[PDB]
Amino acid sequence: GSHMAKTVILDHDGNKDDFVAMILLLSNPKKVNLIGCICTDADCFVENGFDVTGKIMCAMHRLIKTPLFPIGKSTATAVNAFPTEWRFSAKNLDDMPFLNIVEDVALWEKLKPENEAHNGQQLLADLVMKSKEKVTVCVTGPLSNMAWCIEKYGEAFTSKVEECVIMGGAVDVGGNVFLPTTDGSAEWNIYWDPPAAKKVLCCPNIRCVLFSLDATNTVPVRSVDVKGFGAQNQYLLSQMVGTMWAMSTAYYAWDALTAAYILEPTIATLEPVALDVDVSKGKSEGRTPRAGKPCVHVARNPSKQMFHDLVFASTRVC
Amino acid sequence: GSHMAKTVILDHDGNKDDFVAMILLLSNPKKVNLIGCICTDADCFVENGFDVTGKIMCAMHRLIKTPLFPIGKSTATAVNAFPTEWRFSAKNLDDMPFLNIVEDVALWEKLKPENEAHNGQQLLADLVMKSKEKVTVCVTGPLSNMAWCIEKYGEAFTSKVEECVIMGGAVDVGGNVFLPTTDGSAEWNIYWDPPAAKKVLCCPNIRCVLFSLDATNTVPVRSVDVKGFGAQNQYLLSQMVGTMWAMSTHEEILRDGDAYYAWDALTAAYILEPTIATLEPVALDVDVSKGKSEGRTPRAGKPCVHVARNPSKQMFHDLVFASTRVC
Ligand SMILES: OC[C@@H]1[C@@H](O)[C@@H](O)CN1Cc1csc2c(O)ncnc12
Ligand SMILES: OC[C@@H]1[C@@H](O)[C@@H](O)CN1Cc1csc2c(O)ncnc12
Ligand SMILES: [Ca+2]
Ligand SMILES: [Ca+2]
Ligand code: NI
Ligand code: NI
Ligand code: NI
Ligand code: NI
Ligand code: NI
Ligand code: NI
Ligand code: NI
Ligand code: NI
Ligand code: NI
Ligand code: NI
Ligand code: NI
Repeated sequence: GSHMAKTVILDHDGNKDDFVAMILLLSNPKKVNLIGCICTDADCFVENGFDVTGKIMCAMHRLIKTPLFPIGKSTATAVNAFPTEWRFSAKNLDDMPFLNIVEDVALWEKLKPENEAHNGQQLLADLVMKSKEKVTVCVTGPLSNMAWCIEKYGEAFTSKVEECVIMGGAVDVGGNVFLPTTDGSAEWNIYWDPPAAKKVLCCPNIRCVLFSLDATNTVPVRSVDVKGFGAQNQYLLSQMVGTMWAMSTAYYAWDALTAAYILEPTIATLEPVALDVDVSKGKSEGRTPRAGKPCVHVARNPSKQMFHDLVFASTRVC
Repeated sequence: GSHMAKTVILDHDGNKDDFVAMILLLSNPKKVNLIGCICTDADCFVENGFDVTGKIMCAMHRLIKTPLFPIGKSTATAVNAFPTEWRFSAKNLDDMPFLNIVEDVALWEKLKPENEAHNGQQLLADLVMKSKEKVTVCVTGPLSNMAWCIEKYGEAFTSKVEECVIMGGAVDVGGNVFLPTTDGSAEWNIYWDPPAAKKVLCCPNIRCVLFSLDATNTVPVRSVDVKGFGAQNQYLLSQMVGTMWAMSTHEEILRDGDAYYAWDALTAAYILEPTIATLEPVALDVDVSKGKSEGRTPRAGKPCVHVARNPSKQMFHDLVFASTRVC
């Protein structure tokens, strides 16, 4: 009732917050058994996302003996691509000193070829279907990999999912996709691939917990807080997350909060809502307005203090 | 004949490379006695640049007992302001973990108020004029502070300057100021204040060594190199420079060959190793017009500056990595 770690897969798109989320999960083996990561060419260049995912894995394995796990690059392609400016952040992280410690680089170069052979969508399907226990899939990128799995395998996949904890959408607040051709109502992870979002969010065979902008707007990354990691600079994870956050000091802790829920389910209350995902090519493309028969459990009023305490504790692990 | 240290002041504008330059100088006390820093509100927000300068000073002082020194915010104002996107980098650095170690933050808070009372221009004039030995001023921001000192004090100031080693200009290559109102021939530190550059660069009373884009184009900040700092991650100065560089390695790809270069770091490296580049005497005709060529430093004649040529990539590399193993 404690002593059994949730079995988890992180399905992410390699920006700074995706990696803070990965650190939260992987640094808490008591609560989380991370059996796999998928990386999608969305808010990153996938090769950089792949390398950074690899090196973080290796670093934690060295320091706290968390298991190694398979990592796969998804071949999903954008309906609507992220701005290039944003996508470079995983390149920067790849070059960071904390991600080039010689032992980690040596292990990753050894492990990289086997992982290079994986297809990400197929890996997500295989990890979930072979798992002994039901799996919690943490989706911090677009929903394309989940959608592919559901379409290809149906019940054989969805029956093995405990729940899907998703960062995406904006229900009662504005979105964050501000383009000449959009109205500002949509959120980027949905907008990257709306039909995939529509297939997963309102899939009747799966429990979705949704961290939409409604909740994530509540946890901006701010200097006053980020400065706190200096007191912890001896810990590699504090160097990692302090730097990720300092490069960002808004930028919100979007994906990190989503992973925090898996660690502490009381962090937010949940509201069942039926959503009508806009898959049109109009200016409201990607919107997730209230539709009815509930699609998702929307996170509400996340605890800033609980979040804060969890991030700072986790970054003292090593 | 080789065993002495040069007295140096760093006059900078607080972007990432300005701080690598500062680390190079301050980490080499055998070669350099850093007696002061000036920070200008150019390629940074000055309050951030001030704080980062402070915390780097304190960190070195803790680790290797380099002296503390006065720091002053210049009140110089732009003729042409820097893009805001670029000026945030010192805010990011101010929030980094390697610049919030509790002992360093405590010392800086104690030292800040005395330093806050300085005027940057006046401090530059005072440090140079009181110094026992002639001073090398390393200028890695705009030339506004040097210009002010020359104009206010003349030879009382300039007679005390050993030489002025400057990052700025583009002589035989294109510039880096790309605006709807400019032609691309100008470099940003000149462009920020062209009359100040014209006053200092062709001041007949001072030796200027110029690291213009000609030389700096040769040292782009590249992933394959920056990854090297990981082998040195136990050293705080490797964390610092590795991060500053790793925040910068994407620009070459994003901007189609227009890299983030080690501009100011190479300029400081010259002070540490004068053989890193050869020098060519050139007369320059600084364009102070309001046309699209504003800030250009074309060849004019009676030499203004000694322009750095063909810097040694390997020497630079070896100097950066050794300096970052100091602590
Ligand atoms: O919409 C939030 C999702 C989260 O999964 C983050 O990884 C960023 N991602 C896209 C995104 C929206 S604004 C924004 C930004 O400003 N910079 C980088 N990425 C983003
Ligand atoms: O012209 C080079 C001088 C050097 O002193 C650097 O500090 C940046 N600075 C301005 C500058 C030019 S391009 C560029 C850039 O791309 N990012 C930030 N700063 C700059
Ligand atoms: Ca993401
Ligand atoms: Ca500068
Ligand atoms: Ni138990
Ligand atoms: Ni092992
Ligand atoms: Ni495999
Ligand atoms: Ni459109
Ligand atoms: Ni705290
Ligand atoms: Ni000597
Ligand atoms: Ni002391
Ligand atoms: Ni004073
Ligand atoms: Ni603004
Ligand atoms: Ni190699
Ligand atoms: Ni391009």
